[PDB]
Amino acid sequence: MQYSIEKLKKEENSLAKDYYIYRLLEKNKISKKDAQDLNSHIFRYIGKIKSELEKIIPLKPYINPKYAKCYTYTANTILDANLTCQSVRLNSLVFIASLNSKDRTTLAQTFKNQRPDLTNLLLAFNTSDPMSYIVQKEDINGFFKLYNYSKKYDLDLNTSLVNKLPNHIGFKDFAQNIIIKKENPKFRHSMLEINPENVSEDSAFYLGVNALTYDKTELAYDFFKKAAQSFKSQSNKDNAIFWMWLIKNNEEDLKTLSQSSSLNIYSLYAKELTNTPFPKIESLNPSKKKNNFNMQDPFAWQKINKQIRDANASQLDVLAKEFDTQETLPIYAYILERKNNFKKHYFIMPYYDNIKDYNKTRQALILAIARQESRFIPTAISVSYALGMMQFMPFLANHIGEKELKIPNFDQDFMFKPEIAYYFGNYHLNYLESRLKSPLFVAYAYNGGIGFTNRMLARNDMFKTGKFEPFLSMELVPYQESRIYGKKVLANYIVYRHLLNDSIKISDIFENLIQN
Repeated sequence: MQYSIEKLKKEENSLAKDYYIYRLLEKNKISKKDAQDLNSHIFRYIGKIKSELEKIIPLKPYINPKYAKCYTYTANTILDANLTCQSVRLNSLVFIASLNSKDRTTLAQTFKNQRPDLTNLLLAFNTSDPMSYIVQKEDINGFFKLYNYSKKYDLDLNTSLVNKLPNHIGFKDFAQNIIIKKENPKFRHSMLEINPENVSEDSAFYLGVNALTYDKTELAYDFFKKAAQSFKSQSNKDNAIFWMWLIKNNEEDLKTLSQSSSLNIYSLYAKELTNTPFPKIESLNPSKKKNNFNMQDPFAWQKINKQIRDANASQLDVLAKEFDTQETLPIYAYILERKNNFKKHYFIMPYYDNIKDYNKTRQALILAIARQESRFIPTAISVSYALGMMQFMPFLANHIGEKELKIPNFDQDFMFKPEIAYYFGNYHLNYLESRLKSPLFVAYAYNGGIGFTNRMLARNDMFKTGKFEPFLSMELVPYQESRIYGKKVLANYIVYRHLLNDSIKISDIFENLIQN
């Protein structure tokens, strides 16, 4: 089922509409005339749809009309520009780097009183190490502009300076990136002297991980304790309390972790170590078979999803009743997760007939991936236009569909069919498992590609033997999305194996992650 550009313009803006516009663009079906008023019909003007539309209508914009004259100057003529223009152009460190040193000295004096931040950057670029100059002034704003300009700068930072960095909004991403990428070792070592009083939440957590890489277990405990006290989400608290336990072995930490309302790998592990029963998994079994909603219509999902997200307690009860059917089970569960304020545990098994002939271990992995990828919504579409319950990108879907399986009249929109999604998911999971074995490693590869997973596993500091392994390595996966994805899919997999009466102990999974 195609949609022409006319039909699409009559639909509301969404990721579904973006997807169908992108399909027209890749097939060269959008003329220069169709493309004129098209920016206002795109929900997320980023990535592939933007670069494709810009081959048709290339946009020169956007400079602010107030500062238009300021962008006519260059490095050779900046001293002819008025003071407002000079200051605007000095926002760019590349521009500052391009200036000659006589003109940097001149501008530095011009700006000493009213903007000493500019003065420090100007004079810093007259040296062979701008980072060293900015560090000596303890100019915190300048430090972050330099780091964003270039990641190669690396230098030891003293106690006074590192303790000022956390007050800047850049700090969290700065600390995480250098820690998980294992870059800027002098910055990393310096961050051992940040007082836990001065950090919180994610920044405290990563400063704890950093302390562990230098075997500073006492500093690590203090950071993780601060993370546990300050974290918003119960899931992140648990992650931090686990580390508190692993380092200092206090049984009250483990007990607290075993009694957590969040179902995650850390609370599940704590329950297993204390002989606490497996948590209660809700049971959704609607008597009503079907209703008038079309689960194969991606536009209807975008519409109903926005209703659900932007609704009061009263409207969620009406929606709950309407979608309490077998045909709409994934929507029901979606509504109930928001109706109960994320307190209860929903692990549905929809369109089960398509997977009941696989072994129960494979069933659980399929279900665990699907739960995380789409919450079982058949027409789910990601921002990169991954499609259906198992979130296949068009390239992979066409390779499997057209070349490998030779399906007649295959179109990528077949990924919206549960039968096809599960089938292809099984096929692709088969390929990943034969090479990787652990369901955790499969999950990393399913999300980030087998390329990066093999690169990570080929390193001699990842998933090898050690005091805190494999738990330390799970915190050092070099992409945030993949670190998180793996933890969640692993918990899902444990739960689904339990519901299917093929339980496995999570301690066995953790033992199999250590490469021998």
